Amino acid sequence: GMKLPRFGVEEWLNVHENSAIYDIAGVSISSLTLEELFALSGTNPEDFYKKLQGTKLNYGWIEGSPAFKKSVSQLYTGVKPEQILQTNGATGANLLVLYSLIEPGDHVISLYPTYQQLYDIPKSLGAEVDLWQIEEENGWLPDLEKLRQLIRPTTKMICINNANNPTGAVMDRTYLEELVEIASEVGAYILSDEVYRSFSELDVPSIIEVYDKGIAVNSLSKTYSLPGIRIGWVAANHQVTDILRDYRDYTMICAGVFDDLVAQLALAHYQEILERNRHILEENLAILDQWIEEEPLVSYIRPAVVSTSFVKIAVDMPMEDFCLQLLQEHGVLLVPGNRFERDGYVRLGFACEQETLIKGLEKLSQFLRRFD
Amino acid sequence: GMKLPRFGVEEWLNVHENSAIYDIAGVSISSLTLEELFALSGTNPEDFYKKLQGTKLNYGWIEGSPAFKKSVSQLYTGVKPEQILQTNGATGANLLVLYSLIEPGDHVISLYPTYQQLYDIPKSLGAEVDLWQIEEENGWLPDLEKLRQLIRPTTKMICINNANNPTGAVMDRTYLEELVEIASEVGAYILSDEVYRSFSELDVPSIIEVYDKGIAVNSLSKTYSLPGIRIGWVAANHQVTDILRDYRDYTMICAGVFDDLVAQLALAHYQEILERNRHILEENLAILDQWIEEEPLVSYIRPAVVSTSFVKIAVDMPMEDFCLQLLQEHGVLLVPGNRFERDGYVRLGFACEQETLIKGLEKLSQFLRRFD
Repeated sequence: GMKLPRFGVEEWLNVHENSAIYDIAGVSISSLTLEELFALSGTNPEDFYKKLQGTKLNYGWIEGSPAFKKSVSQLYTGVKPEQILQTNGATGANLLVLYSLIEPGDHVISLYPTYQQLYDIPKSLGAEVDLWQIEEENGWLPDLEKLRQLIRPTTKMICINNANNPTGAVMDRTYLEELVEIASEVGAYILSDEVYRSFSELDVPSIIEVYDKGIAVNSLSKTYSLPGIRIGWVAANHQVTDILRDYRDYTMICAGVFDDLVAQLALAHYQEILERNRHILEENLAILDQWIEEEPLVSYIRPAVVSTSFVKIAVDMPMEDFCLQLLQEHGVLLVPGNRFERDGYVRLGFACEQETLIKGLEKLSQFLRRFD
Repeated sequence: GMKLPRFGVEEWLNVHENSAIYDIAGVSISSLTLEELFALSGTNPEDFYKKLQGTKLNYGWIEGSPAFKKSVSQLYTGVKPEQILQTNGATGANLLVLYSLIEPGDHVISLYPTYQQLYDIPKSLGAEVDLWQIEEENGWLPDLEKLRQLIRPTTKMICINNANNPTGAVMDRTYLEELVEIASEVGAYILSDEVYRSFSELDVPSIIEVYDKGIAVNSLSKTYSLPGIRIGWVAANHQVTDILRDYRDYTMICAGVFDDLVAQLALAHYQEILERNRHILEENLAILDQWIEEEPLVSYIRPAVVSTSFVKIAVDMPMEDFCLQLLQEHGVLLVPGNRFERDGYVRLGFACEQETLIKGLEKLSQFLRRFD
């Protein structure tokens, strides 16, 4: 539509996901079953079902359970449970933040390309949105000097995605502190969608650990392998949290009763999930790295050990056509770079089943021999 | 905020719900537990858990399961499964419709007062919104002659809530057909939030059964006693459905895996849920009716056997103050009428536990003896 464009990755997936033989387009980490979650957590399934079975499926915990709020707060330094609001995924959290806070005429600066919510939602609300461009020559980070040129006395909000979708690149503490010093000149909020926790050795604090006006969005979908419960949160200062609480009936009311119950269990054993997911990330990333070095037509900036990557394909044809042809001919699904307004690249999600990765890559290399 | 006001009922409930001794403010029907749903459906709990336990909690059925789409389609005449999109509640469905379709400058007419999404979302998107005023003198229905005065050659959408929140009043087929004839003059969509299925004997078709450009929003929350799974849908023509599919990543991505599984089960036994809920509605409404006739300071237009009512209190004080005092002094929670811009009334949800209704009413009558 006019002030709200179709969601580009979504439209691509809607059309092509059912045609995929080897799906390396998703950017999550191999999802958990309840069975696997019980096993890694040491939970007795029968006790869980007994509790569930007798719970009224009313609106439940409007803002998330006390255990949810406490466990989430504990993932951060210096954040109280009262600063946590449960949402339907990081999706619902980004929407709740932007819809609640952004007014017509507000100036907003968004990392770009990045997750499409972060720039198109504010545009749709009448914001004036400037794009803060990532630079492949600088590790896919945008230029803080350019940010100083874009910011205005009245800038309301800067949106970032850390680590970023599609690149997997991360701003570390030193970078974030400089970003914060710039935002602090004008009292701008910084909304940081943090679904991609780096498993690298970099020091990567949450925005809210470096800035009082940092608004952290996160979820159990990408780092914790539970997209199917649709549980995320916003972490913000008391003032922001108090504003947001009065707008959740426009978008969600609340998240689900069972969904929150599973979230409580997952968060109570988050370190076990991280350990599972570290192995998948490191082993699959090593496979991707080896392949990238072996294949002369592809190269990339290695992601900060998160489940998204953005691979540069040295072939002179639009990537949408390249990916359509690869799909038709070999059944391999990628997301082409033009869907992020950076053609010449494809988004490759590698933290899927290792077998599917290997075959996908093998078949991609087969396709690439057609262009030498 | 400026183009998006706080959600009025929400703010009231956020502040006061924890102070309630006798909560007669919710407008749902006594929620089900999974145990009760298994019992009324004749399901073996162990089979359900076995299926659930081994299901990957990935993104699952993006648009809802095939069983969900088919069972929902079957609630209507002349609607195919492909016309159904699952959402996170009716909340998510209303938002998805408005956010997808409404453009800045669009003219939209909304029933008023009604569910706040239906008029404030379009305003927030830059629509010009006219209010089509319900008339207590005419059974809380708005005047079709006035609609003919408000409509314009380019009117994009008319929003209704059938039955309406807070009044419980319903437009029957004869009324709807006349509404449709007016909308058809200009090709306006009619969005109808239909969470409140009347249990009356009136002929009340869905908007989509009387109009090709009718967009039906519904859910399992109000009629089917399952708010805690957060499952709703939109039913629309093929063209509208195709538009909406490309905007769900702004708001939800999808609803939950377990949530859809429970929805499949509930819809497969919807008639059993209706039978349960008919008894609760009729028995509690008879209690409310008797009380209204016995209490000389209260009167109302009896709702069309749905779980919301709007009671006129013949006391000369703002209802927000009246309800605050009733809450402080007797612990009875209502929603005051000023939260719907009709002071002099309170919204009373009567399809709660019958015991809580009776005590709430008893205590309300105690409070009312202070004003004779």
